Amino acid sequence: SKVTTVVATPGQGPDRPQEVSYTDTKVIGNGSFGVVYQAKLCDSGELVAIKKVLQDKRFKNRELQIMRKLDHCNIVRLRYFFYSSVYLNLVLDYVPETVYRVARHYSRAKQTLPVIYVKLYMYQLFRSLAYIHSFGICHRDIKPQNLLLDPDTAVLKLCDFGSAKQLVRGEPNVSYICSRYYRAPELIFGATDYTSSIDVWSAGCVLAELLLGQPIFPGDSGVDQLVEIIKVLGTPTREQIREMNPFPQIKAHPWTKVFRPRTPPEAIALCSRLLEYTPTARLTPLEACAHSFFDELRDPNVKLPNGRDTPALFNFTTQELSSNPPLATILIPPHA
Ligand SMILES: Nc1nccc(-c2cc3c([nH]2)[C@@H](CCF)CNC3=O)n1
Repeated sequence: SKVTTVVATPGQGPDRPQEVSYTDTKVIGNGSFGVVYQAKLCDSGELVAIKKVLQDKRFKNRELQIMRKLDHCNIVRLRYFFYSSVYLNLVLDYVPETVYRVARHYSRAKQTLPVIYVKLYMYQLFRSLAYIHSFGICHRDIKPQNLLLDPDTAVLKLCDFGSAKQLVRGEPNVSYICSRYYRAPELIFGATDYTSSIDVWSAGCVLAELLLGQPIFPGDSGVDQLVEIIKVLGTPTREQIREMNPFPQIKAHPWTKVFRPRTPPEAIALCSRLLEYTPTARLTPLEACAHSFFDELRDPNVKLPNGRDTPALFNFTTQELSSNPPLATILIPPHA
């Protein structure tokens, strides 16, 4: 079995390369960005994913620089990085599943994911967003494929920071980020002055899709997407439009009627508050963690269906809570 030994730089703390050996390298992904390999570290037998991307000669890699700053239980960990022949290689913790793959399994068994998992996956996503947003970092590509899962522990890790950017007021940013189905209306309308609330919309779309078993705003064009949105939210008022920034006439489909009939009311209430036209009316991620849909996760007796304890849910930091420190009394329950 072929070993690769490289001199790699730890992702966090002090810039101090060490020699790293790995084996059992195989391709696991292959989109636009480049390649993802899986490999096994010789020293520890730990499995890693290596995201290999072509490195611009001019610039510093933005994805890399954002990942070196991030340290959160619901975000994939940058273990090391190195250069090879010129390519940047991101050595990441290996995570075996994704929300996309798990959802599609229930979907084709004509079944929906049990709500305990909807609760767990969505809360952990909202945590990861609370954390990056506190740095003014917007992910800009929230979608089921980017939500990795460990099915055994029910841990969710956000990944793919290839579109992520710090958003600064008064700076314009490209409106062509983010994947179809998950794109906030302001993005569809071509705003360049959007905020981090675009992630919130994208998160509301994942929530709705886990509840429905299929995407809620599908469409091969902007127009078709907008019609699906209008069909649920009703036509946007002129003030709502000006708020998204840059003309069919439908009344709102009552959110209870959108979903199958045994759908928990707090689940629907949470969607209606994420999927708002006006970007400033959307819940923040921290507010979303504190919503009553997630109350069962705050129950001292909650367990995973495999009989394990829930994963880490309450270890908030001052950084993570900073958008609204008083939510801590809701978020960290008596027993935690
Ligand atoms: N299995 C596993 N484990 C850790 C990280 C990854 C991973 C990183 C990235 C991907 N997978 C895919 C996810 C989007 F489709 C592509 N881009 C990434 O950054 N995959």
